[PDB]
Amino acid sequence: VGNTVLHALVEVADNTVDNTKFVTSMYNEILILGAKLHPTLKLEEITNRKGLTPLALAASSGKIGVLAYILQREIHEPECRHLSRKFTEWAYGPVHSSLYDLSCIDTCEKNSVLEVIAYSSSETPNRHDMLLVEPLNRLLQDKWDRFVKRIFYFNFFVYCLYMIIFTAAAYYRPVEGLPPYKLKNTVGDYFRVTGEILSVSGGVYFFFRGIQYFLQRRPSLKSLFVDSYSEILFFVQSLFMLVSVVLYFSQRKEYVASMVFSLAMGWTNMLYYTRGFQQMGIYAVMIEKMILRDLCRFMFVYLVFLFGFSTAVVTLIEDSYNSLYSTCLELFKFTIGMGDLEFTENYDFKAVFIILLLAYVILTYILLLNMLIALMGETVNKIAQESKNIWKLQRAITILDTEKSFLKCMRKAFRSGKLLYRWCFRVDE
Amino acid sequence: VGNTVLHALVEVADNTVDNTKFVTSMYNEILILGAKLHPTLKLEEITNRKGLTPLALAASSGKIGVLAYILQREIHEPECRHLSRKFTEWAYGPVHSSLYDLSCIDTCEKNSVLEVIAYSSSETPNRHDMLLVEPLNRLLQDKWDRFVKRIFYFNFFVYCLYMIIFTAAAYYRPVEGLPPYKLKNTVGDYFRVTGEILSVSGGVYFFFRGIQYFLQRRPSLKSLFVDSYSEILFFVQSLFMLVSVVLYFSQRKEYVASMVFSLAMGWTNMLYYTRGFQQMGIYAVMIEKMILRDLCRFMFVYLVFLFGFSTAVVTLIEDSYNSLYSTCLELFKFTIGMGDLEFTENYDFKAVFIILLLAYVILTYILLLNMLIALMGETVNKIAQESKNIWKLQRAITILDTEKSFLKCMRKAFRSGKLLYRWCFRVDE
Amino acid sequence: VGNTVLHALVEVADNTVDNTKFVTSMYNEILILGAKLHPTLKLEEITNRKGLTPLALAASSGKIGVLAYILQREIHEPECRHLSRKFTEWAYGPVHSSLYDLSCIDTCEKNSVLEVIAYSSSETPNRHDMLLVEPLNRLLQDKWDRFVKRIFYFNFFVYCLYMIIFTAAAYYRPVEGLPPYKLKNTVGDYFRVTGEILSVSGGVYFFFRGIQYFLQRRPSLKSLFVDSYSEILFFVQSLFMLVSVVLYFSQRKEYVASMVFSLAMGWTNMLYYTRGFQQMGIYAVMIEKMILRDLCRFMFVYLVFLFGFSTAVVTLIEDSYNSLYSTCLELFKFTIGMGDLEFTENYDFKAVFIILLLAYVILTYILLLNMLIALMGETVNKIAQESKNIWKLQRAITILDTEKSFLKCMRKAFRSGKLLYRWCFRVDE
Amino acid sequence: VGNTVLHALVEVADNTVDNTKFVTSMYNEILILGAKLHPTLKLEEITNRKGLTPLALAASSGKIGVLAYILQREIHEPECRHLSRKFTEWAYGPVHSSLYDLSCIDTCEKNSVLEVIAYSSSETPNRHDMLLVEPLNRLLQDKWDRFVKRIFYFNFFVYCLYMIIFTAAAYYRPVEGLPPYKLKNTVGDYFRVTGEILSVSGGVYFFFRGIQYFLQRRPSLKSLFVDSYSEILFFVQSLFMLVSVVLYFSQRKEYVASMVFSLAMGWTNMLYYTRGFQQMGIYAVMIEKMILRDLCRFMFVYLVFLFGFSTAVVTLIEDSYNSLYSTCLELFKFTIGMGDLEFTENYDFKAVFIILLLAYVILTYILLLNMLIALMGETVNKIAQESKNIWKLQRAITILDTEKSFLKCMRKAFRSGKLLYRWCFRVDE
Ligand SMILES: C=C(C)[C@]12C[C@@H](C)[C@@]34O[C@](Cc5ccccc5)(O[C@@H]1[C@@H]3C=C(COC(=O)Cc1ccc(O)c(OC)c1)C[C@]1(O)C(=O)C(C)=C[C@@H]41)O2
Ligand SMILES: C=C(C)[C@]12C[C@@H](C)[C@@]34O[C@](Cc5ccccc5)(O[C@@H]1[C@@H]3C=C(COC(=O)Cc1ccc(O)c(OC)c1)C[C@]1(O)C(=O)C(C)=C[C@@H]41)O2
Ligand SMILES: C=C(C)[C@]12C[C@@H](C)[C@@]34O[C@](Cc5ccccc5)(O[C@@H]1[C@@H]3C=C(COC(=O)Cc1ccc(O)c(OC)c1)C[C@]1(O)C(=O)C(C)=C[C@@H]41)O2
Ligand SMILES: C=C(C)[C@]12C[C@@H](C)[C@@]34O[C@](Cc5ccccc5)(O[C@@H]1[C@@H]3C=C(COC(=O)Cc1ccc(O)c(OC)c1)C[C@]1(O)C(=O)C(C)=C[C@@H]41)O2
Repeated sequence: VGNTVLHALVEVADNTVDNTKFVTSMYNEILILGAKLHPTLKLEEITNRKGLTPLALAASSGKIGVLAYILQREIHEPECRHLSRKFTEWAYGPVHSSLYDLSCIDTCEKNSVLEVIAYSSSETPNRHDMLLVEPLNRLLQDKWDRFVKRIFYFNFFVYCLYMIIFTAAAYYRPVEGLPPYKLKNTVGDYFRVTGEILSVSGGVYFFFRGIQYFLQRRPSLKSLFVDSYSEILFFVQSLFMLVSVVLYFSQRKEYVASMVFSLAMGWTNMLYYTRGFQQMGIYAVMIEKMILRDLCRFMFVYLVFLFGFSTAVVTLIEDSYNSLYSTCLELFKFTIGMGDLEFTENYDFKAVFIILLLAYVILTYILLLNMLIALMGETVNKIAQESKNIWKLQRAITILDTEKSFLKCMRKAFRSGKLLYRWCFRVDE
Repeated sequence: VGNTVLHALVEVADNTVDNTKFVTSMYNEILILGAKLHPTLKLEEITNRKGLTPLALAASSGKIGVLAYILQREIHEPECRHLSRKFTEWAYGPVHSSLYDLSCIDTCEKNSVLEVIAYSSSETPNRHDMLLVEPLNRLLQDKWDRFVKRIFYFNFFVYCLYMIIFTAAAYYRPVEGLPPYKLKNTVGDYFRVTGEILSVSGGVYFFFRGIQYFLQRRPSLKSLFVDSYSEILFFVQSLFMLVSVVLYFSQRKEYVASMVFSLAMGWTNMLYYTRGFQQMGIYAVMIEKMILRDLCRFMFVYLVFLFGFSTAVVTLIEDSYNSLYSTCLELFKFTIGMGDLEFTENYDFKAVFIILLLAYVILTYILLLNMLIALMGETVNKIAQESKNIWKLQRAITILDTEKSFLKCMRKAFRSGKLLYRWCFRVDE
Repeated sequence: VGNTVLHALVEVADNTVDNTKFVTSMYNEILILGAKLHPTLKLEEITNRKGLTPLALAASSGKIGVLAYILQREIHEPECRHLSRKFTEWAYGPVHSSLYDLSCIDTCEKNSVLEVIAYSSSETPNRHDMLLVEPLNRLLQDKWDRFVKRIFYFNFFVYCLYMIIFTAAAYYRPVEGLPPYKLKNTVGDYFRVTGEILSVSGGVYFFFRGIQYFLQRRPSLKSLFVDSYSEILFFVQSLFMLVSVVLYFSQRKEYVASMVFSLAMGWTNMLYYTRGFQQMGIYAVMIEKMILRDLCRFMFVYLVFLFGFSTAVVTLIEDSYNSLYSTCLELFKFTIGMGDLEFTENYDFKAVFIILLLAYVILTYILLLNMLIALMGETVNKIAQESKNIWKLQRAITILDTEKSFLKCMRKAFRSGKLLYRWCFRVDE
Repeated sequence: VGNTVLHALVEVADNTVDNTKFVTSMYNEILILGAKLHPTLKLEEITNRKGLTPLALAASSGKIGVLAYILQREIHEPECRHLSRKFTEWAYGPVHSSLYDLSCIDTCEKNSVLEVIAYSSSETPNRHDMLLVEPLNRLLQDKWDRFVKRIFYFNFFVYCLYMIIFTAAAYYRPVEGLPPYKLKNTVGDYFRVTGEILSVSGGVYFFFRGIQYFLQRRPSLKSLFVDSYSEILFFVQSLFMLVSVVLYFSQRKEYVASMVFSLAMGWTNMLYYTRGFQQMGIYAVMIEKMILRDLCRFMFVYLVFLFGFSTAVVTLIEDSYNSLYSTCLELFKFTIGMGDLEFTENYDFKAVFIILLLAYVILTYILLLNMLIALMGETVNKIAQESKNIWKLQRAITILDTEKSFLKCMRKAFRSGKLLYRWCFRVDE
């Protein structure tokens, strides 16, 4: 297959206890023997065919036990010490000054651990808990507090400012016919056009960030939304903004129709930032999961009921209200507690009409919505814990993005290590 | 009783571990003895008085342990090999190439394992997990993908086309008094009457499918709905369609009153197809259970409250609204969040009227509905797993129906097996 | 203390396994020894000052271990056989034909087992599962099917007929001032007054049944409602009916105000019968437990919010709506999804008014009601099983009432046993 | 660090079983040894640097094992038993007449056990369960019944009377312009102004109680609300009352705006007293927890959606409704089941407007609210058991407040102990 044994050791694991201990054993034996035989050449550096070291492979596939072992390897023996992943400085009883190597964790130049674990395919079974392995959890916490937190809040703040400017520009849009509109020398219009230009500028910036994202990642349609959800939403916002520009200069009023959707998305995309706050990000996570997972089925069923009874009632009535659309709305309104239940007298067979509406109300307003709540009930009872960590996963994503951009034309964003050397990082735990 | 010991061995099981091992033991003993004593005569063909082999008995009664043994039984000894149910071709470490016999599994011509599991009496305790026994799950998956998936989607699509034609025909029904109506030479009317003819044709087809179903199955009233729910709904749709035809030619306007229910049912019956999709079928299954199991109790209680307080308020008022029906609606509207709570002034004892309505609102709008939700809460926490499998059963039903119909006057729809020879099926697992 | 050893042996138990085995051991030893010493006199007949045998004491206090022992105790030794509670006739493998004595289990003349269980004080910890002890479950099932089922359905049916007559009489009440009203010789008047007479007759009958109930039971206020809930409701219906009679002849229109509550109460009392049907009685039990347990806390809190903010808003407005009652209703309507949220313009400080209403809406409509749902969620997840046994308890109550009344001036409601003898009852299980 | 070994022994625990036994062992051994070596000097009196004895330290930090031991520590060795915490008077079989010392439990003059538990920093992991340790539970129950219960009901009653007077005064406020208002010699004015004076007096009293509370406690902002919630609410009510006074004499009508919030605050603060009633205080606890914990996240998300789509729709429409506020209300009304869903025709692109509203309704009305319920569902399933103790904890707070105030210039609120002596307290258990 073109891979070394150490990768196959990764492939054969399954995160069970017996399996974990056995794979630990094989790692131990092969690493010590290889050290004794080829002390010049290091094995764990050697990549598989896809350019991943065994560490990154365990990270990529969700093999938490192997990964935990490899990150937690101390070698303190003659002629083997150089292969250690951690050491201990201070051997106090309750607390240890542990010291970890960061090789191929942030700097790998092919695929680092945070890269492969963070940007895995979403099938990776353990990406939620896998960051709780001590050195990674510690690094993300350190990077968060140290420099990324402030930049993230700045990004959130500037997004808020962008949205305030966009909202202000949109709300005070000119009302004349036939865009584009002449800038009047009054300062109010100067601010308006400035706001519009900044609004579009934000649109273009998000557009290009989205393109860079999809070009780098090349996600597939079958999993375009399971991952990459936020980026799609920002990208789509920008798409609507740009369409609004095109219509705005194409002498179409319809640009408003585009802008407002962008504006609506422009605001709701703020929830992207609430992700990464454990206290307040759970709603954004759960809205993502519900829309992607759960809305499709409920809304197919609901639309079957709405449409079926809608066409029943519109068939029944004859003569206002005679359109399928109007009756679709009138029957929708039962869902929002404003259904009139005798909204037309222009029809025949009152008993039929009322029986239909009562059947509709019982079927949706009572039966369907409660089953939605029932399913969500069992599910959330099962998956609150998984959302509570996918918060952390998105925080890791935020940190990786933050390091990638950094906007100084330099690489002085290192984490730690001031003592002889492979970028040691110290945890007192 | 008229049975052999092989069936009684099935009857004695109860799917407990000690019981399972013991029944396996007795099977092993009699298999070896039967081989050595009557090598010319096959055991498992031997039917009980009802023409059921021991395999189909273990399947029919829900005896998952015995079935799981029998389908997964390899005999590799001298003078006993011929009694094996499966063999192993490739003894690779993680995966095996097992080869299974399909004798009386899909082709029996009396009753097969899939037939007796899928069309069990619905008391069968383990019909949900019973298909998880490897060879059955593999057969259904294979035949689903291989032939039945496309035909099912075609059936769903044609049902969608039928429903679109029916809906279009119904919506554009003529408004002239006194049906039936003369065809006008304009093409719109030609399409209309063509749509009507196709609509009725679909009605007749579903009518006759339902009759064939009930004639073949002969279900009882006490369990007519617990099983066979979908077929009843399709049949009832067709019944309404036919009644609409009769009225349509009986010079009655009331055909509309019938057609719409068929129309309302026709669209709603689309959820039938949504069964068999693991994701999207969760709701349709639940609406089957919730209506059959849970609507009766809630609606008796609810109608007791609605009707009792309805009689109270209609008694109280005197003079518009004086009818029991109108007050029944006005008090229903509290259930849909549109109760006015002072909907009449033509009455006496304002304090009594308001106390009645407040008692009604608290009793239903707050207490009864929330208690429904509480009950469903416990239940769904307990039965999400059972729906998650009954998905599989509906998929099996779809497959068995598909094999039964097949509409070519030929039997070349087999799954597999071409080499020495009882329809060998390979599972690489 | 004035009781024998066996009562203390009952008292010392606590339904733990070690305790259960020990107490059964002491029972065994003392019963055999007492038989050897005093073969003339039986210990287990010996009553406390309260006239309770050790069996009825174990039953009364909720002691499953002792009770299950005593009811299921076979003694087949020389000079000890005579004190057995059950014997085994047919020792078939899977089923036994057991034969049980019913002495002091239905006929005691002081306090039988079904009496002390069904009419326990509701503190009895295990009355729910206590009927699952084989011979009691079997007795209640047999008595249910044999004669009590039909009588109960007849009782339910006659209550339905009474309620229909009452409802019909009330709905068609005369509308003229100053009751009572002279009848016209027309048949409508005769049916109305006949309906009224039967209505009152049902009222009086329920009144006297309630008095008989409370006189026999002598409940206390602190637990008047925790038990005896249904009897209180029937009694109160009757009280309202009688008050309606008094006002009806006291030349006051206000009799209507009374009648309707008895009418509404009357109809809702039908839920009493739904208890005893496992399929449909769960809602009646749930509503009983919810109203007694859970309505008080929610409605105090809710009324605090409704009243507090209601006083705030009525204070704020000045000038229609200026009364505290009207604003109480207007703020109630938010609870039923019909709150207008700008229902008055006759006030000052729109910002204050709206902030108040929004705070009110968030606090009740979104926050309080969902909290009710959350509490009930945890509770029902814990107590569905206990409701599922309160069904059994009310079944026992129904049967005991049925046997008590019986309305023939004879006692020939016995079930089985004709041969040498203490009312032998046979169970195949 | 300036502490003796006993405080460290307290610190090192973690309430695990092995830890519990080990720490009990070391503490026990060293205490006996020290008693043998320095019989003149008492150790447990020895405070840490913060002035806490080891008992109060174990109490302060949430250490159940250590505290349970120390409260339940009996020493029966020569020359050591004088340092026991309990003795046993009567060694009856099921119950013991235990006798406990209360030194530094209610009287310490630095920090007593009830002080450090009740007024812990709210991080203390077991404060809710800690009072279930027998002698404390007994102390609080005894003090509750003996004198505190009546005083608590009295102060609750007086708070109710204050609120009734305040409400009456506010409701009948004068309606002239320009406060303050001259009193007419009629009695109605005198009762009104008397009510106002008492209203303000209650305001001032609560103001000063709140100041005394915060001065004594010195809470921090980061945990001002996690603890001390009720006191903050009472204090804020008083602040609003005082602001109302200032405006009332500052010749501003706006005093009404302040008073009503105090009024709405005041009535709502009545829920404070439901805490400490297990039957009815659960809702106050759950509302505290919801508002502090859960409202912030939901309302940020909800306001993002409401505001985002509000800006969308208000942008879209042009011409009544053109303001952002009005559209914010119109879209809020969907949340309360009164959304009109076609509330304006003064706009363009009906399709866009309706799609926006439908997206808004689905996103909030169906999607956001139901998942608030889902999240709470998991939470309450996990935390009803902890609120069920937070009740008792607040009862402890009530008792400590009661003992602190006592308003007689005497200390005659002791429990028992009159013979040789450290306030012996008897528990018969
Ligand atoms: C591509 C995704 C699936 C999406 C994009 C648009 C069309 C969207 O419709 C949806 C489908 C939809 C349509 C109508 C109602 C509900 C959902 O949901 C989101 C998407 C749905 C959202 C809600 O999703 C969120 O913003 C929450 C969120 C959670 C976590 C995140 O990381 C996040 O990043 C932006 C956003 C709001 C809309 O963008 C919106 O405001 C409009 C008018 C339509 C919603 O498609
Ligand atoms: C025989 C069954 C029990 C049924 C047949 C009719 C009368 C039906 O009323 C019910 C009872 C009912 C009446 C009024 C409101 C709710 C339920 O539910 C279904 C039946 C109820 C349905 C909803 O249940 C379904 O059809 C969904 C479904 C789920 C799974 C399936 O396999 C399926 O196969 C078609 C259908 C819709 C109605 O057919 C409909 O649209 C009208 C106007 C009445 C509904 O009876
Ligand atoms: C004595 C009980 C507690 C009760 C008696 C009356 C006043 C009652 O108000 C209650 C309190 C109440 C008032 C207003 C709204 C809800 C509850 O609930 C019942 C009682 C509440 C009921 C609902 O409870 C039931 O009847 C269901 C029930 C369940 C199990 C049963 O065994 C049962 O026996 C009849 C009845 C309906 C009312 O009788 C009714 O219809 C009117 C107008 C008031 C209701 O008091
Ligand atoms: C400081 C707290 C957090 C609080 C103080 C005021 C502003 C309050 O708004 C809140 C926030 C708020 C605002 C609007 C709607 C909901 C919540 O909730 C309470 C506070 C919220 C309450 C409801 O919370 C409670 O008081 C119940 C309660 C539970 C336990 C207690 O020990 C308790 O002691 C008083 C009170 C009602 C208000 O006081 C009220 O009536 C008005 C008009 C605003 C509510 O802030």
